[PDB]
Amino acid sequence: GAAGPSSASVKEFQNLVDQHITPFVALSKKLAPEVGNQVEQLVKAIDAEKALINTASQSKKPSQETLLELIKPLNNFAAEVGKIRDSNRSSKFFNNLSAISESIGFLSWVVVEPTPGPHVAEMRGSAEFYTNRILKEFKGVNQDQVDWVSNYVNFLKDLEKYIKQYHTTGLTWNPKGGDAKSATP
Repeated sequence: GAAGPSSASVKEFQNLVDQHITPFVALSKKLAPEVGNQVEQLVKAIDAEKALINTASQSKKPSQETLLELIKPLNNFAAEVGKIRDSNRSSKFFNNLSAISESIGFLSWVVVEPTPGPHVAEMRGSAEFYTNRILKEFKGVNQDQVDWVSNYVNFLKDLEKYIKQYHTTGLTWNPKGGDAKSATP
């Protein structure tokens, strides 16, 4: 069987953030301002996504109209992520910014059906084109660059497992739930 709507999917998602994203954020600020700024937006998108998962675990699947308003914030941060990287082509951290910008679509797993897991993996494939450049340049020379790459890639790897487990064929909603519309602002 499946887990169904469950506080466990909310808890495990946060465990993924604590494990991979928190140190990622520290490394990011340590690397450079533009990288810290772009990851700061990713974090906001991620936190918004956690809230979406929590709402879905407690609410019935909303109308498509309502479901666009709930992810609008997500889309906005994703947008900022790309703008930052697009305007920093001369940055020595362009590969870092592109690992994220070119895989930001991973956030959209919450509305991809019935293959959200494969969607994140495809996106990870895109970040890796750039994280491989990072490793090629810093493997054995800058462990912080290596650890930055590792936190992100493993975050996406664990995210795919989390999905296969708690939202196999799509974000899990609650048929006997409440109204998502009047969410928890």
